[PDB]
Amino acid sequence: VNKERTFLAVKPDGVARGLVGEIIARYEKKGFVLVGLKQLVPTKDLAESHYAEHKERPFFGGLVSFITSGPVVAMVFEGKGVVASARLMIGVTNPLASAPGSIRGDFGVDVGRNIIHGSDSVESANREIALWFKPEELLTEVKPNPNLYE
Amino acid sequence: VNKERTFLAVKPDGVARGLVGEIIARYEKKGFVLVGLKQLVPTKDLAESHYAEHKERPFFGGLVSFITSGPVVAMVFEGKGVVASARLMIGVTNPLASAPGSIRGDFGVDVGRNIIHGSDSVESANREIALWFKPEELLTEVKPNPNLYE
Amino acid sequence: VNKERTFLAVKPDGVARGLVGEIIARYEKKGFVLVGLKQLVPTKDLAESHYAEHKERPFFGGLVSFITSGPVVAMVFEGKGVVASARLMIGVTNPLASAPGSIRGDFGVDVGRNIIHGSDSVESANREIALWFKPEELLTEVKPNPNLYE
Amino acid sequence: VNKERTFLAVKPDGVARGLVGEIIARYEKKGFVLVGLKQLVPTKDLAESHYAEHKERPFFGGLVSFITSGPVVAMVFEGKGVVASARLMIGVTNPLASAPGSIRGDFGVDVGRNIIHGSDSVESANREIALWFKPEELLTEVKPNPNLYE
Amino acid sequence: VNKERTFLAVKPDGVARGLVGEIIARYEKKGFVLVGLKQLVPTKDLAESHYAEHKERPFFGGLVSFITSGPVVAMVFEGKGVVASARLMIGVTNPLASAPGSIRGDFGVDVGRNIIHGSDSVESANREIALWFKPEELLTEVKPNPNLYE
Amino acid sequence: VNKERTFLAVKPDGVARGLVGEIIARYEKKGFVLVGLKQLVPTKDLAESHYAEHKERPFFGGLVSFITSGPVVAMVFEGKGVVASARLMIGVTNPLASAPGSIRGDFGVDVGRNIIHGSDSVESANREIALWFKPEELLTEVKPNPNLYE
Ligand SMILES: Nc1ncnc2c1ncn2[C@@H]1O[C@H](COC(=O)CP(=O)(O)O)[C@@H](O)[C@H]1O
Repeated sequence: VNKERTFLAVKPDGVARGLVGEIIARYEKKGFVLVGLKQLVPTKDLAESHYAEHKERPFFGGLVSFITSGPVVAMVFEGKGVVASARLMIGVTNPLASAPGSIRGDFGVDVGRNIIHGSDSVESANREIALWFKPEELLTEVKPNPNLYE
Repeated sequence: VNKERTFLAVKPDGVARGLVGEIIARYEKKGFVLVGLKQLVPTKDLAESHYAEHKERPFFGGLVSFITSGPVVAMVFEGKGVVASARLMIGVTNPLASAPGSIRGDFGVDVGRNIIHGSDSVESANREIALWFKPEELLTEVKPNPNLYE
Repeated sequence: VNKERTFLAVKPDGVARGLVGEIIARYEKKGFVLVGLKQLVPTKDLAESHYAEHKERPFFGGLVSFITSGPVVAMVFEGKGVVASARLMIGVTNPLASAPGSIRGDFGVDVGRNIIHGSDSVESANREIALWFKPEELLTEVKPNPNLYE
Repeated sequence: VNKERTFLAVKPDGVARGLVGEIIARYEKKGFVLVGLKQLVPTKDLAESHYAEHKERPFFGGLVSFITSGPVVAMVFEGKGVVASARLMIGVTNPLASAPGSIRGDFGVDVGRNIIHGSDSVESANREIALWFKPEELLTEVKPNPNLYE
Repeated sequence: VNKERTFLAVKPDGVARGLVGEIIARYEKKGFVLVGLKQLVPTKDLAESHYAEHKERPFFGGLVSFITSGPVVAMVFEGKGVVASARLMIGVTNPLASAPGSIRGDFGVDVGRNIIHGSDSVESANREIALWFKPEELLTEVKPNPNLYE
Repeated sequence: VNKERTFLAVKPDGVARGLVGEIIARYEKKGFVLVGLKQLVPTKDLAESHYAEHKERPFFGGLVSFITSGPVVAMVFEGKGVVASARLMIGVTNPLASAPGSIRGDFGVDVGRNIIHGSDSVESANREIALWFKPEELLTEVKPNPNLYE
């Protein structure tokens, strides 16, 4: 279904380096629809819930500290296979190993400063979307673009 | 003052044409800092308050009906002379008469669909910011690139 | 009316320098619709007709020889006030005096190699279009982006 | 041989989305020479021959119907290994599986609306070029750029 | 003459903000030829000589301090009317008052951090070039693209 | 360490095709810091020392003649795993097989004119750096950008 959604967030570094517009544009050009958007400074609880999967890792503390150190631009994009697609457009965890053309590939050089976050699954996406946004903050009316889908 | 703020809104036509990222990026590259950002579908009340100065004018109903016809990306930028600078970057009311390099000059062809709105003055800016954003949705700690201001 | 049309031609220098896509892209982003397009090496007669207004001036011979010296990308764009707008987007006769953001301003340095030609008025355009394209090479069904016009 | 040629076509969805210039530019920047170019609305017979390899498949009718539903920008590019290079620049059949940096990777989201067509082999290229372009519409004078080739 | 040259320098703020490539590319795209290029940390004597015309002003000391506060990318471009053209491409002293499309108009917000320096006349250009570059650091043979000059 | 450095050279073909700024900008956007830069016409001595590993191979003379055929823009970038990273951003030896998004992938069509050179290892980078630059021409301290590194 062309109604799948994923949660994307331009991290503090991405926001501080002026890459918000660059990132949003890449997703608009791709053909995905922005159904949620807002800037906020993540709280400690939000950070830890968002990254609950890593709470046991040694870098968890620093991860939470950094994600809450400055503004973050939270977004929700909609479209067929958007979750996996958005991840492909991002690259891989280590920006140095991310291919040119991908977001991390073009702008990052450190895993601890990898510019952006993207849901890794539909299940994670639904959970993350519900975590960062309120229902009222998400569009309900999209309208399929006949130029993007058959 | 380097902390002046201005309200900018990518109107329905701008959002539908996928110009949100492009516009945000132009202001980021300029050196202005994003202090507020969100997508919403303006309520009729909000719209009427926004265009209040035109309530007695014939086209009032039209402006209100359009800005509420679909999603709008609202934002607030901060930096020296941002109010005047932001509109210079936009061009003039008529995108056809706007010079290449400006937003309307590069992307618009109809004054009735001129893509974006920028506060016409500091006074209107302060008024629109308080109207479109709640205090908690605006950064309190800014600090732009240290290479921007003397 | 939003049905106005203008004739644009990327001259031998613009083509040789790889500016075809760049130019076409600017008009597409502006919102104008491509209603005609083709690459050709102009004939002596085609050229003499195109510059017919200068048939008496000494430089006439030069203009004819250059435009027929290599491939040219001829095109027709449609939209409100496209004629005047196209020229504004191109810049002024002398690229050195053309403002940054305009085509000549960004890519030209010589009046004799000014990259592109744009009709100077609606009557010159209708004449130029009929001269360079056969009616069957021009679209009759336009239907541009619905977010461009009020 | 640097005289190799491939047939490329921006299908109706690519034209409708204003991606003609962007695509043309990519190939120009790559170093391939444009030897043929024109916009036209393909006819049913041209389309069926073009998609001959699929005449026995159920999606044949749809492919034919779509490519003939609106304007298409047909082009021919010349250069060393242009056929395979052009496809690599396009990405893969499914835009969602196409890597960022490629045309489909950056702008497509559905196999049925994958923006562009490119010859899959030299045999197909020669066959397609002959189908879409008359000999008169193709340059005979190319002239290799010393900066591009050894 | 098309042999005219000008002296351009990306000041410490421009280098610090990652605008070196962007700037060089604008002049390259314009058609001007790079005849001298190098990054260095200007000494006080170089700085004071460069700004000799302001030697008896209150802002002098400040200009000398900043231009010597970090790496600068000094360069020399050659082409017809390059001096005036380069200035036009830069904008005006005050970036906020610089039109969109110009370097300062697109990237600056403070007159004290206006990104780049450009010679204001052939006289000063010939002086600045000799001040910043040694003979052996400048190309002797240029001969630019024949598609740029008639 | 985040102080690793690599040598990059925009060879004669890259400079001639006006790709200097485009390439510099790619590395700047990536987060790598320019610690050395200058344009020069390599002497035969420098060229042979640069390509020393192939002195006894058939193609040695060719590589030497070409890199000394015109101006070259030599540079040194610094950052975590910059050596390996810069090569990933370059693509592969054969530009035709280089993926879209990489430098050679987006701009080259011939192995003999593959635009740029990047050190293949840390050992060779250090060798090349000392070969092309004098210590005085390289920045000493850089200080890690808090936005780029942990
Ligand atoms: N070895 C590490 N040291 C420090 N920080 C690290 C490390 N690995 C991952 N991170 C950080 O955790 C985030 C989540 O990692 C994930 O598995 C998701 P992702 O990186 O693919 O987007 C990553 O995005 C990144 O910010």
